[PDB]
Amino acid sequence: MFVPSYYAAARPEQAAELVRSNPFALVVSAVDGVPVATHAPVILEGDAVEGGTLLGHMNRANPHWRSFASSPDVLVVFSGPHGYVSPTVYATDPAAPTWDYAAVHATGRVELAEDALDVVERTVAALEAPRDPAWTPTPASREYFRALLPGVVAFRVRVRTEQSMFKLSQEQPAEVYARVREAFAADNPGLADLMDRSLEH
Amino acid sequence: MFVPSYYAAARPEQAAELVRSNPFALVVSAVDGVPVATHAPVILEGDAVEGGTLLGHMNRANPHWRSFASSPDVLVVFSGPHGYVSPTVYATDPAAPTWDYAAVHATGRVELAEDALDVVERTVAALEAPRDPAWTPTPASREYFRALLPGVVAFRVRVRTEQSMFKLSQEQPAEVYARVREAFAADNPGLADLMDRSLEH
Ligand code: HEM
Ligand code: HEM
Ligand SMILES: N[C@@H](CCCNO)C(=O)O
Ligand SMILES: N[C@@H](CCCNO)C(=O)O
Repeated sequence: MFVPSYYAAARPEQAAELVRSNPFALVVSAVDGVPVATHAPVILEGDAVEGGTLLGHMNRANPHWRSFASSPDVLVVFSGPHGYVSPTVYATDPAAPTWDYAAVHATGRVELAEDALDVVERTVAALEAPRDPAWTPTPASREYFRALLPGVVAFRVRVRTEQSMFKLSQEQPAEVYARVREAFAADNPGLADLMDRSLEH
Repeated sequence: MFVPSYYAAARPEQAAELVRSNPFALVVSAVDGVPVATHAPVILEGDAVEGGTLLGHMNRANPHWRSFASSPDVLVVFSGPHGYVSPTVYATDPAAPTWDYAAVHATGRVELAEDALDVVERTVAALEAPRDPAWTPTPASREYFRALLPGVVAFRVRVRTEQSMFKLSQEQPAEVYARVREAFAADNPGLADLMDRSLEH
């Protein structure tokens, strides 16, 4: 990922906020020069992405994790709100379309996690916390988690580098930008909200 | 990506449909064992993903494409609708949460495309076609496209292998499945629609 200057994060906490808000990530390895990717829920431990630790799990039947045992470098992609930007919205000419989005790419060394029950229980807690009502596992469900453990593989990534893209129409003049934000306010409020926070500081 | 049997596509056209419907893709290379990824619009040429050709573009200032000149194998990830599945919706116990999603992973040999204007013009046509009204470039905008060309790099992927995941609650018993579909019908109609099509044949 390349980040033009005008799409860079305005604050270092913006990257961590995106990661926490969008835990359904893409975990990517380079198995002997061939990229392999798994979609998996991944949570953040720490205040910042760079230097932080990511925790996730996948299916034991998914052979991807067997590439982790050597502890190679992996890439974890977190994707926030996104949406196609049509020049119909710009109301200007000439023009070209684009796609608006935010994402965090975290790269670091993967390792298998022995404490898989802790990882999955922390993932439940993180993903249910913003819901009302939130689901709390019954004691029977916690026993079910224990029974499921032989079929899961948990892992940690120690993040060496972080890059963040906030591609949110900052390349447009102010009158056009306002039109884009108004259009997403109806069609994609999560993206409009992200545009608003990107202008902060 | 690993695809359990009950999440496999029911029809071979399902993968192509997802690709056409979700052109904002992730292009992934293995630059000397390190995964690198760029978010870019990618369109499909052909009736099937496997054996088909993908066409995309990226920023020339993005150094990712300089890894393509040797024509390595790349992975292109197309992501359809997705959403967190809370056990609150299941109304059963014991239970564990999951994430529902659909995706197509296309792997093949990348090559730079000299015909960049054709690629970007076909991308405009594909992404505007489902809109009403659709944006058609003015002659002035087509000249603007020509003026932008030195700053863009277009590329082709010849897809050798395709895998498709339709992880859409098929592991749940029928009464629970019905509850999931009803909940997404309100919260995420694109995902509910995908659940409906997954049961076809
Ligand atoms: C918010 C909570 C959770 C989410 C979003 C989630 C999501 C997922 C996803 C997307 C996969 C597929 C990974 C792959 O393709 O390799 C998976 C696999 C798996 N997870 Fe979770 N999971 C959650 C909680 C749990 C818990 C609490 C356990 C308890 C041990 C668990 C155990 C498993 C197992 C055994 C598998 C592999 C087989 C299966 O799909 O049932 N997960 N999970
Ligand atoms: C549906 C139509 C289009 C979409 C969704 C789209 C989207 C994008 C995206 C996401 C990028 C950033 C890629 C990266 O990070 O490396 C990009 C870059 C670029 N694209 Fe497009 N594009 C479209 C049409 C066009 C057209 C018609 C042209 C005309 C030549 C063009 C020229 C460029 C150029 C010059 C760049 C790099 C600098 C810039 O961002 O302006 N694109 N495009
Ligand atoms: N940044 C230029 C060209 C964008 C082409 N890719 O989206 C514009 O906004 O007109
Ligand atoms: N497939 C099991 C466990 C799912 C855990 N990961 O989502 C269930 O649906 O209960």
